[PDB]
Amino acid sequence: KTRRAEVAGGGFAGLTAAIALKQNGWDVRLHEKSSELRAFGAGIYLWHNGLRVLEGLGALDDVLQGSHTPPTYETWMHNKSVSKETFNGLPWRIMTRSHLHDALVNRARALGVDISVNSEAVAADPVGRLTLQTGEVLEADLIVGADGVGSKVRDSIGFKQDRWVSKDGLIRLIVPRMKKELGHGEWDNTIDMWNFWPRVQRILYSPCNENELYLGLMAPAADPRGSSVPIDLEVWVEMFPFLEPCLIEAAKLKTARYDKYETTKLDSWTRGKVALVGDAAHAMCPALAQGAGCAMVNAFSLSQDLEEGSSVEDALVAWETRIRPITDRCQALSGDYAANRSLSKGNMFTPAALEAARYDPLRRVYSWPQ
Ligand SMILES: Cc1cc2nc3c(=O)[nH]c(=O)nc-3n(C[C@H](O)[C@H](O)[C@H](O)COP(=O)(O)OP(=O)(O)OC[C@H]3O[C@@H](n4cnc5c(N)ncnc54)[C@H](O)[C@@H]3O)c2cc1C
Ligand SMILES: Cc1ncc(C(=O)O)c(CO)c1O
Repeated sequence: KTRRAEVAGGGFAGLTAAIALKQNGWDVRLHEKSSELRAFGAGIYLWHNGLRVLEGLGALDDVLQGSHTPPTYETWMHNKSVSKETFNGLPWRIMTRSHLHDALVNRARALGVDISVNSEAVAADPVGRLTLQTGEVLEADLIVGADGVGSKVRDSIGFKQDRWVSKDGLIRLIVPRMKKELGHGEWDNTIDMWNFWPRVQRILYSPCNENELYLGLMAPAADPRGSSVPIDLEVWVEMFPFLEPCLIEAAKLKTARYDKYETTKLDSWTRGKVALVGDAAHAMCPALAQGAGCAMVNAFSLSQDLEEGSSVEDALVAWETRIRPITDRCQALSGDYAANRSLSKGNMFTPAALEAARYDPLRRVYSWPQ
C-alpha cells in the first residue's frame, strides 16, 4: 500500500526529492555511486526560491545557522565599483557546498530515507525498474533520475538533448576569510571582480560565514597561467592585489581543479514512471546562480504533483507542464547573460533575471516584487 520510490543520485536534487517524498509517506531509497556522500564545487549561492524549498524540507534552520547574507551584492569592473544590489529585500544566502549538503543529508537520515552508497544506477525502465551496476534490478512506483549531467538514467531511456560545453572554466575554492588582513573595505559583500585588461581574469568573492570565503577564479582555458592548478599565485595577486592574503591561502590548496561546465535542455523530463530532476534534466549556465535553485524547486514540486491522486505517469506529465517554464526561462536568460558577459555591467539582477528567485514553491506564487 505504501508507494515506493527509488532515487538515483545523492546530490542536491536527489536529496531534495528523497526528503520531500519521504515527508509525504513514500518509502524512499536513494543511491549514490560514490563511496561516501559529498558535495563538490566549494561554495554555493541560494535565493528565496531555494530557501523556501529548504523550509519545506525542514532543513532551513541547519542551513541558515553558519551561512551568510552579504550586506550587498557588489560588482567591480577594473577595480571600479559599478553596482551594489540588494534585490528589494529578496532573501538570499551564501554557504559552502558541504554546509548545504550536510543539512540535507542530516534531514534525510532523520526521516529514515534509506541511503545506499557505492550504489550506481546504470539503467531505468519507464515501467518502474531501476538497474544497478551490480546487475540488481529494483522495482518501484517512481524512479527519479537525479544523477547529474552525465545521467545514465536519462541516457538508458533516450531523450532528445541540446548539449553545449563551455571551452572556459574556473577554479572554485574555500579559504579562510583573512578579514583583518584585508584591511579597509567592505569585505562582507559579495564582490564580482571583473577585468578584461590587461588580461581576462575575474574573481567572484563570496563570504560563506565568519570563517570561510568562497572564491571563484575565472580565466580562459587558453591562458596557461590563469587556468593553472594549483593556482599560479603571481598572476592572481597581480590583478587582485587587495586579495593577496586570501590568494596565498588559496595557493596551498593542491586539490584545486579547473572545471568547465555543460548545459542541457531536453525535449521532456519524464517517461512513464521515470522523472529526471536537476542537472540530468536542465544543467544551465551559472550566471544567475540558479542551477541548484531550480533543481531543488523542481524536485520539491515533483513531490507536490504526486499528491493529487493521479497515476504516477499522469502526475509526472502534470509536474513538467506546471513547473518547467520557470526553469526554461531561467536557463535561457542565464545563457544570454553568460554569452554576453552581461553581469560585467552590473545592475543586471533585473525583475526578469530574478524571476526564478522570486518563485515560492510552497505557496506556488511569485513573491518579493521588484
Ligand atoms: C561553476 C558553477 C557554479 C554554480 N553555482 C551555483 C550557485 O551558486 N547556486 C546554485 O543554485 N547552483 C549553482 N550551480 C549549479 C549547481 O551546481 C547544479 O545545478 C547542482 O549541483 C545540480 O545538482 P544535482 O543533484 O542535479 O546534480 P549533481 O550535483 O551532479 O549530483 C548528482 C549526485 O549524482 C551522483 N551520481 C552520479 N551518477 C550516479 C549514478 N549513476 N548512480 C547513482 N548516483 C550517481 C553524483 O555522484 C552525485 O553524488 C553552479 C554550477 C557551476 C558549474
Ligand atoms: C554565483 C555565480 N554567479 C555567476 C557566475 C558566472 O558564471 O558569471 C558564477 C560561476 O561561478 C557563479 O558561481
